[PDB]
Amino acid sequence: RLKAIEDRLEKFYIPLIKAFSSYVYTAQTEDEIETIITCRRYLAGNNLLRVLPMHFKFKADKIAGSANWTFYAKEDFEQWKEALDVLWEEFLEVLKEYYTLSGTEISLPEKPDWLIGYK
Ligand SMILES: [Ca+2]
Repeated sequence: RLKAIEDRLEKFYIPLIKAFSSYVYTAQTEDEIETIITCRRYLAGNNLLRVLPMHFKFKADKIAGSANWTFYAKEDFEQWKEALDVLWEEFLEVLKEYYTLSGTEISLPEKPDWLIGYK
């Protein structure tokens, strides 16, 4: 099943990676992240589920036109930094698995800067 693995990439890994690394942001983004980390946990690997926070909306905001997520508590910033790094490692493995299965050539993307801060 190429489809099963494509759904993990398209419905979980890619949107969550983009939410924390691409400049795209809407009035729906915090709720979309909440949805990914609750409703779409069934698409995550067990390693990531160990560290992925359950809650996000009330822990951070984008302020002043910045692309950065501003965390209010250092501890939440640290939890998210750790989880994003795990998310990225899982993502690259799921990409490798997709290409192993599809038989096509690997173009592994470079890791982005996480758009997160607290200080
Ligand atoms: Ca918020």
